[PDB]
Amino acid sequence: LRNGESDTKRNTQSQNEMNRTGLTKQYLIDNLQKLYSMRDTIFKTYDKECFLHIW
Amino acid sequence: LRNGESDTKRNTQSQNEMNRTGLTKQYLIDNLQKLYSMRDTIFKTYDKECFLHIW
Repeated sequence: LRNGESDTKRNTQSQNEMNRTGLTKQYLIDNLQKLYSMRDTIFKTYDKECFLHIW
Repeated sequence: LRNGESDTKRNTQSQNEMNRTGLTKQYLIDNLQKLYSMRDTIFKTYDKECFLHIW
């Protein structure tokens, strides 16, 4: 006559960490056309208000 | 004559936790044009409702 007994305890602890980055640049001609007058638009507001307008 | 018996009890308790964080930064040239009148229109409503409009 043979008897027995068993017992187990498995305990796992884990940690993860993921750092994903990216950078996508799209070149379109439509952006160059809109680029043209960004700087010039600054001084249209200066000229309209601050300066004289008759020769 | 051989007789056998066998028992087993398992009990697994698990816990997860997942924290995600993202920051997608988009550069559109259109959003730069809309920057212009953002501060100026603050003082166009001041002018119309508080100051004299005749010289």
